[PDB]
Amino acid sequence: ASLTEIEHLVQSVCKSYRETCQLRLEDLLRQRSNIFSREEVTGYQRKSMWEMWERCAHHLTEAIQYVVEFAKRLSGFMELCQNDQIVLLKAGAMEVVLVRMCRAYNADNRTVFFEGKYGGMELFRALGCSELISSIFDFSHSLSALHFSEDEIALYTALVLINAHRPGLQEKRKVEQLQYNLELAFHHHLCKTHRQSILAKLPPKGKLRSLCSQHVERLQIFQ
Ligand SMILES: CC(=O)N1CCN(C(=O)N2CC[C@](c3ccc(C(O)(C(F)(F)F)C(F)(F)F)cc3)(S(=O)(=O)c3ccc(F)cc3)C2)CC1
Repeated sequence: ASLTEIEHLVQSVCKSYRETCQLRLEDLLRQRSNIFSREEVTGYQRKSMWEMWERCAHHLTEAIQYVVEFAKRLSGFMELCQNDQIVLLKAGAMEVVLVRMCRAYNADNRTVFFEGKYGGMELFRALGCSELISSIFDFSHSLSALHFSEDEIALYTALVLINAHRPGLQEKRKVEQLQYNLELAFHHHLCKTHRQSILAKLPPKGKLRSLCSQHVERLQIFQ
C-alpha cells in the first residue's frame, strides 16, 4: 500500500472509534466539575464488594461491547476467520477498555467518571483492591498527562486488538499484515499531528497486559 492508503486507514480507524467511543469527550470534560459528595462516596463505600463487582463488571461488559463494535467496523478485522476474530477480542477487548479509560480520567483532582459523576479511588474502597485501583488510576494518569487524543486512542487500541502475538491464531500472517499497516498508520499520524514526542512517553508495551492479567485474576473470583 501507498501513503494515500495509509492516510485512508487512519481516517477509517478514527471514524470507527468516534462511532463507538461510547461516551462523548465533550460531555466527559464538561462533567469534570460534577464531583460526588462525601455522603455519595460513603454510599458507595457502604455497598458490598459483590454489589461493587457486579456494577464494575456490568460497566466493563457494556464498554467491551463498543470495543467489539469498533473492531467490527475495521475492514481488515472482518476479513479474518471467526476464530481469529474471537482470539483477538478475548485477549484485547478489556485492554482496549483500560486504554479508552483515560478520557474519563481527570488529572487535576485524580478522579474518574463513574455512574454519572466524578469520584476518587476511595469510591471503589468496598472491592478491597487498593493496589489494583491505584494501578488503573496511575495507568489512566500516564495517558491523560500526555493529553492522549481521540485519534491517538483510536490507533493505539487498534494496535492493542490487532496483535499477531496472541496464542490461538490460525491466520497469523494475515493479522501480522494488519498489525504492520496499523503500526505504519500510527507513526504517520503522529508525524502529521506533531506528536512524535509521546511515543517514548507511552506505557512500556507489556505493562497493559501485566495490569489486565492481574485484574482478570481478581475479577474471575467474583464473576
Ligand atoms: C469514556 C470511555 O470510553 N470510558 C469511560 C467509562 N468506562 C469506564 O471507565 N469503564 C467501564 C468499566 C470500568 C471498569 C470496571 C472494572 C475494572 C476492574 O479493573 C476493577 F478491578 F477495577 F474492578 C476489573 F473489574 F476489570 F477488574 C476496571 C474498569 S468502571 O467505569 O466501572 C471503573 C473505572 C475506574 C475504576 F478505577 C474502576 C472501575 C471502566 C468505559 C470507557
